[PDB]
Amino acid sequence: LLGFGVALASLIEKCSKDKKDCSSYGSFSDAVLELFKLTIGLGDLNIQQNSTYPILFLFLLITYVILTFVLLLNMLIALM
Amino acid sequence: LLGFGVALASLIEKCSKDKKDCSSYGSFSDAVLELFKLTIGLGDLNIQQNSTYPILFLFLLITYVILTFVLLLNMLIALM
Ligand SMILES: CCCCCCCC/C=C/CCCCCCCC(=O)O[C@@H](COC(=O)CCCCCCCCCCCCCCC)COP(=O)([O-])OCC[N+](C)(C)C
Ligand SMILES: CCCCCCCC/C=C/CCCCCCCC(=O)O[C@@H](COC(=O)CCCCCCCCCCCCCCC)COP(=O)([O-])OCC[N+](C)(C)C
Ligand SMILES: CCCCCCCCCCCC(=O)OC[C@H](COP(=O)(O)OCC[N+](C)(C)C)OC(=O)CCCCCCCCCCC
Ligand SMILES: CCCCCCCCCCCC(=O)OC[C@H](COP(=O)(O)OCC[N+](C)(C)C)OC(=O)CCCCCCCCCCC
Repeated sequence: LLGFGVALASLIEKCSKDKKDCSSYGSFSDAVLELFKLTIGLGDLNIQQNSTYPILFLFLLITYVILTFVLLLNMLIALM
Repeated sequence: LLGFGVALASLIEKCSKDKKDCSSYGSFSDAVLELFKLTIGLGDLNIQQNSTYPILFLFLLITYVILTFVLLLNMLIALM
C-alpha cells in the first residue's frame, strides 16, 4: 500500500492549472487513500489523471490490483 | 456494527451551518447505515466529515474495516 502509494503519488505533476482538478493521486496520503478504497471496493476507479505517463500509471495501478485483490486477499482466506 | 456505529456517530458535532451537509455519520442510524454499506462494498467512502478529530475518526473507521472486511468475513468462509 505505502510502496505503490508513494510511487503513484510521485508520478503526478503539478496539481492543476487551478490547484484542484483530477488530483486524486496528488500527494502521498491522497494516493494511499485512493488505493485503500480500491481494496475495499468503494468509489470509482479514475485513471484520467494529470499524469505525464498514462501507460506507466496503469502498469503500477494494475500491478497493485494483481498483488492485493488477487494474490494477498485470496491467500489470506486459504491460510485462514 | 452497532458499537462502532454509536462511537462514530457520537464523534460528529452539530449537523452543519445549514443543518444538512457532510452529515453522513450524523446520527446513530445514519452511521450504522454507512458502515453497513462499507461491508457490502457500495457507495463511496468519504472521510471529510464535520468532525472534531479527523485522525480519531480514521482510526475507528479503519479498525472497523480490519475487523469485518478482513477478519470476520474471511473467517466465515474458513469455518463454512
Ligand atoms: C484489506 C484492508 C485492511 C485494512 C488495511 C488498512 C491499512 C491502512 C490504511 C490507511 C489509509 C487511510 C488514509 C490515510 C490518509 C488519509 C488522509 C489523512 O488523514 O492524512 C493525515 C494523516 O492521517 C492518518 O494518519 C490516518 C489515520 C491514522 C492511520 C490509519 C490507522 C492506523 C491503523 C490502525 C489499526 C488498528 C488495529 C486494531 C487495534 C486494536 C495527515 O493530514 P495532514 O497532512 O496533516 O493535512 C494537512 C492539511 N489539512 C489539515 C488541511 C488537512
Ligand atoms: C455482511 C452483512 C450481513 C448482514 C448484516 C445486517 C446487519 C443489520 C444492518 C442494519 C442496518 C440497516 C440500516 C438501519 C437504519 C436505517 C434508517 C432507518 O430506517 O431508521 C429507522 C429504523 O430502521 C430500522 O429499524 C431498519 C429496519 C429493521 C432492522 C434491519 C433488519 C433486521 C434484520 C433482519 C434479519 C432477517 C433474517 C432472516 C429472517 C427470516 C428509524 O427511523 P426514525 O428515527 O423513525 O426516523 C425519524 C425521521 N423520519 C421519519 C422522517 C425518517
Ligand atoms: C503503520 C501505519 C499503517 C497505516 C498507514 C499510515 C500512514 C498513512 C499515510 C500518512 C501520510 C501523512 O499524513 O503524511 C505523510 C508525509 C507527508 O505527506 P504529504 O506529502 O505532505 O501529503 C499530505 C497531503 N494532504 C495535505 C492532503 C493531507 O510523508 C510523506 O509524504 C513522505 C512519503 C515518502 C516516505 C514514506 C514512504 C513509506 C514507504 C513504506 C514503508 C514501510
Ligand atoms: C438486532 C437488530 C440488528 C439490526 C440493526 C437494528 C438497529 C439499527 C439502528 C436503528 C436505530 C434507530 O432507528 O433508532 C436508534 C435510536 C434513536 O436513533 P436517533 O439517534 O434518534 O437517530 C435517528 C436518525 N434519523 C432520524 C435520521 C433516522 O437509539 C439511539 O440512537 C441510541 C444509540 C445508543 C444505544 C444503542 C447502542 C447499541 C450498542 C450495541 C448493542 C448490542
